[PDB]
Amino acid sequence: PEMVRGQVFDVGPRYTNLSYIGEGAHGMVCSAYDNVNKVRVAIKKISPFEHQTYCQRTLREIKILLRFRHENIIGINDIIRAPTIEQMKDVYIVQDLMETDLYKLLKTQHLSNDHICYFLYQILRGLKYIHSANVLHRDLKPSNLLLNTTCDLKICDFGLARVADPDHDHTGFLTEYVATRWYRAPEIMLNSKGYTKSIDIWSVGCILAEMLSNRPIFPGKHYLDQLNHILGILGSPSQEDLNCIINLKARNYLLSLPHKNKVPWNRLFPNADSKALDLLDKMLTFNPHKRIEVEQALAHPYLEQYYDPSDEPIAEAPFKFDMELDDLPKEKLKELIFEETARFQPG
Repeated sequence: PEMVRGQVFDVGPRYTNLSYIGEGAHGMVCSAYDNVNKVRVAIKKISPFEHQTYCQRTLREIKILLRFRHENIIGINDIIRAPTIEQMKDVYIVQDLMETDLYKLLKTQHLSNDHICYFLYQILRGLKYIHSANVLHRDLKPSNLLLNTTCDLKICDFGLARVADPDHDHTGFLTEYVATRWYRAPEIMLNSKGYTKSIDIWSVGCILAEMLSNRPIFPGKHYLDQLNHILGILGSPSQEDLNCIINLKARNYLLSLPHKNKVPWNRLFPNADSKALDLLDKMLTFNPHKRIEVEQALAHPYLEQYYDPSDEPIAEAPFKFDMELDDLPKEKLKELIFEETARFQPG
């Protein structure tokens, strides 16, 4: 086995000339040369069986990544582990190398309107495929959007994904939520568990705002600050929107806030393409039932130079089941992960 600034990283014969890329807490990531395909690749090391939540989201992610096949979603080229479940300590995930991501790019680069259009298009083309599989990403954000040097875009990090379940969405006021605060739809904080497709659309809207200005549009510092950031720009909800909120705690909280006026988008983004602000508006709609869908966003005039429904594929095999992974002993998790990764074992 071989070293990379510390821990073991033995990725076996096939992958050589390692180079650290950063322990980004979803393992330790290194680049390497794939001697069968003769391209440099990316390798992510997982050690999940020492805590169960790490295991369930490793399992969910692998099953999703393996069933999905789409230009705008990162795939898995290979999975390296021990040949027996007794010996399986670490799991290595091999993917196409991607030189950067939109988070790193946004810190340093002004995006032209053409780049914003093209990035937005590829996010939605990939998200169309995801939703057609009845899957919600739930953690869309710039660092989860990888780019190569020709600005090809691929969605990654399905660790928080679930099968959609719009019928069992409702919950109380201020119920805890895992996904990154800045991209949470307003209804997460009010009445939603995030089991609805419109959760991802809000997130993409936030990414679009961030592409126009290089700064997060709603940088909430704590759970409830996130809601007050949204309301400060969108303004106080309408009575019609408030009447859709039946939980009294959520509704009376909104009712208690002083009246705020909308901030016009062309004030926030006086440089922006007006067609882009129109689609931003429909994406950042307070009411989840009025928020635009992924397919209508693709048909929006801002994307018409790219729109092509015959070149925007949908999944063959939808997940018709949420994976019943929460009530599983750690031994079942480990074995299901072993079994899911057998496809890459020699033999």
